[PDB]
Amino acid sequence: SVKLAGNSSLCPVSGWAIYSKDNSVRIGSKGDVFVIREPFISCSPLECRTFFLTQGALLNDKHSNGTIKDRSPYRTLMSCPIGEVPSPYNSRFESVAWSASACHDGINWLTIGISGPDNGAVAVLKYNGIITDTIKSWRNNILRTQESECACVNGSCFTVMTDGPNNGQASYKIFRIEKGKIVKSVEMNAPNYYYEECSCYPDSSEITCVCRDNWHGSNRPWVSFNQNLEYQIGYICSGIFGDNPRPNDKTGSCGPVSSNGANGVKGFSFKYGNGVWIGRTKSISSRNGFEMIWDPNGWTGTDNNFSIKQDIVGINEWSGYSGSFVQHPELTGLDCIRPCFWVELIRGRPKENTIWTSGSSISFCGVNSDTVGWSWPDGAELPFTID
Amino acid sequence: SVKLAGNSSLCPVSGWAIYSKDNSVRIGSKGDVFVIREPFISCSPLECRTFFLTQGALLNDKHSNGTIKDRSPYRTLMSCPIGEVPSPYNSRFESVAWSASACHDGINWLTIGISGPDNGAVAVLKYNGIITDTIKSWRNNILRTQESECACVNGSCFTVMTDGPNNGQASYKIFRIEKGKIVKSVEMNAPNYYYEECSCYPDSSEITCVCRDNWHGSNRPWVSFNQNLEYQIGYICSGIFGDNPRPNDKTGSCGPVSSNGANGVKGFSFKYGNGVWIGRTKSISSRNGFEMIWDPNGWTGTDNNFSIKQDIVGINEWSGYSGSFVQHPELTGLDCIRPCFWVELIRGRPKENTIWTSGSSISFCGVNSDTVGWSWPDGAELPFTID
Amino acid sequence: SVKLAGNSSLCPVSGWAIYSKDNSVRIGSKGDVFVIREPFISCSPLECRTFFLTQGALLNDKHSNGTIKDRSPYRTLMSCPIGEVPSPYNSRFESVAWSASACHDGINWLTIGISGPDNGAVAVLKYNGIITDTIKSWRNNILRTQESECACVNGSCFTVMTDGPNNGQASYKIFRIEKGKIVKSVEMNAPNYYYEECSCYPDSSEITCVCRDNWHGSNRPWVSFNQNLEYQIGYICSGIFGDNPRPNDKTGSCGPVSSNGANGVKGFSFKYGNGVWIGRTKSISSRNGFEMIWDPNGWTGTDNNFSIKQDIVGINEWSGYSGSFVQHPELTGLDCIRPCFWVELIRGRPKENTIWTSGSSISFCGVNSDTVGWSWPDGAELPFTID
Amino acid sequence: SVKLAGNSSLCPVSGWAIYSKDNSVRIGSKGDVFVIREPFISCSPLECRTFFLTQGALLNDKHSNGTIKDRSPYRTLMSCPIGEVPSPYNSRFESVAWSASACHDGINWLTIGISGPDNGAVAVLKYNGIITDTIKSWRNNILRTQESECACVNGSCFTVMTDGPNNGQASYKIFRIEKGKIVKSVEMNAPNYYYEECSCYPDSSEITCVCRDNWHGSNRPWVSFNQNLEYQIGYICSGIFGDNPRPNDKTGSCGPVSSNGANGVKGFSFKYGNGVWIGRTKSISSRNGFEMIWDPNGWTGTDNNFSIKQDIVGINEWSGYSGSFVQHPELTGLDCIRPCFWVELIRGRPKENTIWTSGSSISFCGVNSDTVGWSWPDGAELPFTID
Ligand SMILES: *[C@@H]1O[C@H](CO[C@@H]2O[C@@H](C)[C@@H](O)[C@@H](O)[C@@H]2O)[C@@H](O[C@@H]2O[C@H](CO)[C@@H](O[C@@H]3O[C@H](CO)[C@@H](O)[C@H](O)[C@@H]3O)[C@H](O)[C@H]2NC(C)=O)[C@H](O)[C@H]1NC(C)=O
Ligand SMILES: *[C@@H]1O[C@H](CO)[C@@H](O[C@@H]2O[C@H](CO)[C@@H](O)[C@H](O)[C@H]2NC(C)=O)[C@H](O)[C@H]1NC(C)=O
Ligand SMILES: CCC(CC)O[C@@H]1C=C(C(=O)O)C[C@H](N)[C@H]1NC(C)=O
Ligand SMILES: CCC(CC)O[C@@H]1C=C(C(=O)O)C[C@H](N)[C@H]1NC(C)=O
Ligand SMILES: CCC(CC)O[C@@H]1C=C(C(=O)O)C[C@H](N)[C@H]1NC(C)=O
Ligand SMILES: CCC(CC)O[C@@H]1C=C(C(=O)O)C[C@H](N)[C@H]1NC(C)=O
Ligand SMILES: *[C@@H]1O[C@H](CO)[C@@H](O)[C@H](O)[C@H]1NC(C)=O
Ligand SMILES: *[C@@H]1O[C@H](CO)[C@@H](O)[C@H](O)[C@H]1NC(C)=O
Ligand SMILES: *[C@@H]1O[C@H](CO)[C@@H](O)[C@H](O)[C@H]1NC(C)=O
Ligand SMILES: *[C@@H]1O[C@H](CO)[C@@H](O)[C@H](O)[C@H]1NC(C)=O
Ligand SMILES: *[C@@H]1O[C@H](CO)[C@@H](O)[C@H](O)[C@H]1NC(C)=O
Ligand SMILES: *[C@@H]1O[C@H](CO)[C@@H](O)[C@H](O)[C@H]1NC(C)=O
Ligand SMILES: *[C@@H]1O[C@H](CO)[C@@H](O)[C@H](O)[C@H]1NC(C)=O
Ligand SMILES: *[C@@H]1O[C@H](CO)[C@@H](O)[C@H](O)[C@H]1NC(C)=O
Ligand SMILES: [Ca+2]
Ligand SMILES: [Ca+2]
Ligand SMILES: [Ca+2]
Ligand SMILES: [Ca+2]
Ligand SMILES: [Ca+2]
Ligand SMILES: [Ca+2]
Ligand SMILES: [Ca+2]
Ligand SMILES: [Ca+2]
Repeated sequence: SVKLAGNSSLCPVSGWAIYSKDNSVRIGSKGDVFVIREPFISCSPLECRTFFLTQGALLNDKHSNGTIKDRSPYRTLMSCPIGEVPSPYNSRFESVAWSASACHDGINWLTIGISGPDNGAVAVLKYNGIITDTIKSWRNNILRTQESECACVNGSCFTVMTDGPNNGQASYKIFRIEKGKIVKSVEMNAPNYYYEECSCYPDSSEITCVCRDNWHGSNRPWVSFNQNLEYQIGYICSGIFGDNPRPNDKTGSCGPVSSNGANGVKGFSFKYGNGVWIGRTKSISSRNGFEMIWDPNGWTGTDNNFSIKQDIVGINEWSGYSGSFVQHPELTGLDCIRPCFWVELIRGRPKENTIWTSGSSISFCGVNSDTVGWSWPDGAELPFTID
Repeated sequence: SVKLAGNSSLCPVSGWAIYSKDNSVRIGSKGDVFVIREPFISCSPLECRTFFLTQGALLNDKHSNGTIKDRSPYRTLMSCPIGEVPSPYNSRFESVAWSASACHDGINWLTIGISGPDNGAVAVLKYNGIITDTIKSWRNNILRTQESECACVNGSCFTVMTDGPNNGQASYKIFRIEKGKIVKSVEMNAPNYYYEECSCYPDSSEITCVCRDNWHGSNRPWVSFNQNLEYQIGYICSGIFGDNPRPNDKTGSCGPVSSNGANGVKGFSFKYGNGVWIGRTKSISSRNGFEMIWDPNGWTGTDNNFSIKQDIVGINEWSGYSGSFVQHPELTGLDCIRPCFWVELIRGRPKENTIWTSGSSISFCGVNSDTVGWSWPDGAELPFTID
Repeated sequence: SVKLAGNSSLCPVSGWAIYSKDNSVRIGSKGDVFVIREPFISCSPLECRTFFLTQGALLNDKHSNGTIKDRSPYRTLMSCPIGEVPSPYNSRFESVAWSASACHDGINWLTIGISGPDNGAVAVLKYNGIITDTIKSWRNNILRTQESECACVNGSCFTVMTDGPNNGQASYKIFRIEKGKIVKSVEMNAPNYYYEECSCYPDSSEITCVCRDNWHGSNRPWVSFNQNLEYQIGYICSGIFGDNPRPNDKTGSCGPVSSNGANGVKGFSFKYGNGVWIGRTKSISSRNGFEMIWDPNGWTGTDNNFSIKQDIVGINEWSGYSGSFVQHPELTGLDCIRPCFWVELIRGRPKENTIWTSGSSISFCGVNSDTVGWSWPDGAELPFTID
Repeated sequence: SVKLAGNSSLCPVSGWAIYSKDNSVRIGSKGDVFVIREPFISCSPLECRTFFLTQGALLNDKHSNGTIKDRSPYRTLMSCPIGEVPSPYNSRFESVAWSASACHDGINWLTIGISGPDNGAVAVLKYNGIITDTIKSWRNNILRTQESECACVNGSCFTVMTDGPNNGQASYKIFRIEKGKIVKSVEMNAPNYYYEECSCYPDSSEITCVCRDNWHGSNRPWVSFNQNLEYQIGYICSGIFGDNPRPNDKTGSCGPVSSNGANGVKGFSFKYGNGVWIGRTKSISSRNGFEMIWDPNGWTGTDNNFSIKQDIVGINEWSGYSGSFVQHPELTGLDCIRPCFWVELIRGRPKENTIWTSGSSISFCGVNSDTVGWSWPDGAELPFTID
């Protein structure tokens, strides 16, 4: 057992190969599958796992009612092997949680589970399933974290948490965690910026996060930092806007794009010098479709020109949250950190006539060999028996 | 593989961080979940498991009828990983049992399962799943034990069993067990005391148990002993009465408090010199709510003053049994024995209009970092389809 | 990994401690549990397992219809951990089989599964799941074997199979198997005797089997042999008759007792010099009740006097097959081979108004510490939804 | 952990002993069993697994509707232990796929999953569950592969893929794969031949495949090749025609037999010098029955004389696909590669009046000990509740 190094670069990729699809909603029409949202994938040096927030209820049972609601004492962070449906019979218990993160440092799993009331929530940190630290809300307004993997470099793992308003300026903290103990945190000086639900990855010993501006930005904010939590900030400049909702593509900005800026969706992007791989919905107004776009000057340039598009989910199909995950050299035998991504395919409320809301998932890994666009959608036929 | 030392002291703690929640009754509305009661948690040097007594039946199935009944030949002691629902598809069989204890000595699991008739019950002891001893009823009146983990120090494990009436003086025995063999037993000289369902923990090579007085005490009796089973006895002095039912808080006693003293509920407390952490129900009269209370002179002092109260379950929510469990240094890497506790959230009879009685659970570990009070209730909507 | 020695004596025992109960039928009212019959228990140097013949169907589903039928192409030998319900989600596949045996030599599992037509069935032998030998019917009349564990001594495993009429003289062969290969077999000279469904155990390097005389004996036949398959034969002499059906207890015989001799039930007994532990039904005419009797001169003496009786299942409750299993010193750390037993608790046809027949199980291990008689019955309320 | 040598010859065999049967459709009537088709078996040096293509849906649930359809975005390659039903609670996820292959090289599993559109499908190759390559459609017309195990020799694994029309000349490529990376590929010069759904096995360091001619052959084509992918081609000469449909047996041909030659079924055969073991349907016109036939000159001779026939599934029972699988010496301890085979038992559309199509399986291993013919059919009673 050895710490992941996290010191190689991101592998450059030409397209995305499908890695997993779980068909959870399809299978939960009959089988015992958790009602879930906020899924994400994270890997150890030996296997990849799907992490997700349960509702403490199964699909197609009465306790699925009301599950549009984000935060309750019943929600738990749990994990199963990638591509398997999340069921009480295959799922490992991680933490009591209505907001979460997790990541493996090479030696053990770190899990971060936020529960408690909206005015003073507490994140419980676990290393190898043992409680190792806690951190309490510091603005008393829904302490919340990534809903995707935290990032590890040389035995330290890093995450971002936000506390405060979700329709205005909030507070954003970056954390360095070692064996599940917070060893350093910094509060970001970021006036007129808004960060939430960061998708963070390691690249050459430093962390880059792409996040959700729920306040006033239809492009995505980014923060990058070193092991000492010295950070830089910015927004993705590309006029290929990454949030949902958003405007039609036009000239972008290196600040927040106010047009259609309020509200948002968790997502991700990968930086490659001045270029960017952008994952986004296909709809500008709802969580429908998904596509990957390579924009070779999109990190720093404001034009709406891009070089490559790869379809993932079709425009008339439900999508949802998306996030980054990596596969480190210790897992693959490669010489670079491999970028991958997952998409949550949300079914039910508020868009469909059900009592419940739940998602399934798809994921892909970046390759340089041949790939193809298609649509891999959820596939479930709603409503269900219980509706 | 090495014996747990058990020679460090209990970690002083300032608050309780939430560790697990299984949502078993919400899930068993559709999934295949055992009807259970009397769960408890116990840990090895590698993992924590939930142990429970099934009723040989699944929730929402006709065999769950009459599960108010305590003792039958169908009841079995099983276990699963902490925070998962108890299902036949994830559950390890331990013993045939309608009363039980279990604990791991660092090398293997000890399990204690009592079955057979009320007038001649037999505890079957197993080590690593092999039967290694038996002990038979010596008062022919419901031989019964902790319904929580036994306690181990340096290769020896310890438990308490009771035999006799449950509305008067009974007989209380203390056992030393090594590799599943009873190596010593003593009968307590405790006239006017009553002890059952003891919650016992190791602390500086010695055992402390905090039990239930079902005869005439609304404070909790305690017994502590060394490896030779030389023991001392008393009741918790605090005016913050620990049993349910009980009177409102007032001046306490260092012997049994007869007011509201008949009947009771399994519980626990942790001793820290002259102070005490008390877990108890929030209602004085029924199994509702739960809270933890730090009384810095409550072990030996009789006033009803205390310094910390942390909410766990809201007063209008169903409560039940509670018990201690520890995490040893061999598991955590800490220099002290970490105290944790679980709470059984009972649903169904006699308080609700169902044909069945079954419980879910929640657990908490002691920490010194920030924590928050809240309510983490069972969450199921009764009645169920079978009712 | 080392061969079981099989050279110590059977442990002398004063009574029987309950080891397992699975509540299969109760649990299969809702959950996914196999329809099964002919269960049995067998242990490796590390765990004990329940082996059973499925009907290729689950309880409370329509394909359970007609499962009174013994032999079909759908029946499979499968195994799960002891005390767990046999479910498609916890059961390991062993062999296609409508008659079976299994046993662990200390290194790997041997399994023996008979399938094919009644006029030319074939036993498929597997060692660690790999086909290692076959043997075909030699009388073309339902080749059949123990329906309980084979017995191992110093790397060789032994079993008995029968072929021919079930209401008359048939043929009986004994086999020595090494790494799943038959290395020697002999056909017994046993005129006027009948052997099937043998319960065989090792004791001081030799094998003793107690079997079912379906032709004309209400006491049990026995055959014992050394590693060379040199054998001795006889019937249990005790007037405490062991089969079902049988007469009421009277003077026994060392030959087959013809009174109520026809038909039978698989059973077991353990020899201790001139004495015998007899397991049997409590009813003389149907498979109801179960009891363990120590008769100190019952192996060779014909009187109906015994010294000890221990109730297991009460007279008005369904029972069924029973068999021996052992726990070798390599598993327990004892200096003797420990005797144990299981009882199948048959539910459904032909005695009850259902479409199906299935069993659950209980088992016990022999001890010298205190024990108690009771009744641990199946517990299921028939008929079921499907009926 | 060591690479499978693959340098020994195939074990000559005299008959087929039954190895597994899952009863999946019978079990799926109540249990949580995937709708599947195109199952196959493949073994490592430690265990044998069944691989299968799910339809992303369970039996007896509405999502099973329309599962006659071959290719969708929901279909996934998963695996479970041989003889267990494929359930989401015992199934390992492998790949997103509507056509697949898998094999173990002695160190890790290679999996090949083709998904995406008919005009541009991509095979995703994984080694130990990590994506290691991709190959994309080169004729834009349903890239498709074996639906059975690939074959490995000394650390290289080999498969066959087809792209083009399924009613005319297509293009056929052979691949060498090492640690999941394509290291060589060749396109076959095979005018007037057609190959798909190849059953390929190793034998004396070389690969033999027997395939399906869907264009104009009612005998089966074959291709054999060495590690450098230098190949030879031919059709099986026997007048015992192996495809389905086919004409009645008569004088065969060493090229494609046009009579009844369009259409087909996946199958297999084993070469032993100039002789062949042929598995085929018993019906000449639909997928009914199964039998094995040893024709000692059938590889190269055109007569319809043969010497052994062993019944496997009766002529009035549904059969389907069949394929080879091997057990290497590293798994068995033998001095030769053991031949085995599986048969897919298809139920539902198009032959039965259901909304769904799904398969169970049986499997057999070659032996030289005694064996028997019989029928081991699927056994389910259609229609189901969902129909
Ligand atoms: C899905 O859930 C909604 C919301 O219900 C609320 O949350 C649930 C999980 C439960 O804890 C409910 O107890 C809780 O009400 C269900 O709508 C609700 O239905 C109930 C009874 O069917 C309504 O009860 C009424 O309440 C009013 C007071 O406002 C009384 O005057 C009435 O006499 C009656 O008691 C309840 O009002 C209603 N809640 C809302 C917000 O409309 C809904 O039925 C459920 N759907 C299914 C399929 O279960
Ligand atoms: C199987 O699928 C068919 C085709 O989609 C279903 O039939 C359709 O049902 C929808 C829902 O009401 C109707 O709007 C269409 O008129 C139907 N089309 C046809 C051709 O019938 C059918 O209900 C499905 N069966 C199940 C069990 O889901
Ligand atoms: C707390 C504010 C935040 C942004 C609006 O709400 C999130 C939005 C969500 C959404 O936009 O789908 C779902 C998240 N589960 C929720 N997070 C929490 C912690 O409740
Ligand atoms: C036997 C007396 C005892 C105290 C009154 O009953 C206990 C009370 C219980 C209770 O108060 O909820 C549940 C326990 N399962 C039961 N124990 C047994 C062995 O049945
Ligand atoms: C084959 C004769 C034998 C004795 C009558 O039948 C057995 C009796 C049985 C019984 O008495 O319950 C059930 C067994 N499963 C059956 N064995 C076989 C192989 O079918
Ligand atoms: C694509 C042509 C091919 C031959 C007609 O179809 C196959 C026939 C099938 C069949 O004859 O049963 C089922 C296979 N799953 C299908 N393969 C794919 C990739 O769809
Ligand atoms: C990265 O870290 C590894 C492990 O410490 C080290 O061997 C190597 O020299 C470092 N950097 C690169 C880019 O290879
Ligand atoms: C990684 O951390 C270890 C332990 O703190 C330290 O010795 C080492 O210098 C670190 N490596 C780098 C490249 O910072
Ligand atoms: C605890 O016991 C261990 C036994 O290995 C011993 O080494 C040590 O002296 C003791 N520790 C404390 C904290 O007293
Ligand atoms: C249900 O339980 C009651 C006792 O509460 C019992 O006496 C009654 O007979 C039971 N009903 C069934 C159907 O088992
Ligand atoms: C613990 O037990 C061992 C073996 O019985 C003994 O040698 C040792 O002295 C004990 N340690 C203490 C601290 O009592
Ligand atoms: C059971 O099988 C019998 C015999 O085939 C049949 O006649 C009967 O209707 C079936 N019953 C049920 C409930 O399926
Ligand atoms: C055990 O078996 C081996 C043969 O494998 C033999 O050499 C050895 O002597 C045997 N022991 C006895 C006591 O028979
Ligand atoms: C097997 O492959 C290894 C590594 O390529 C090589 O050393 C060896 O010569 C090969 N064996 C044969 C028989 O070709
Ligand atoms: Ca926004
Ligand atoms: Ca651009
Ligand atoms: Ca009391
Ligand atoms: Ca006080
Ligand atoms: Ca008889
Ligand atoms: Ca006698
Ligand atoms: Ca053809
Ligand atoms: Ca021929």
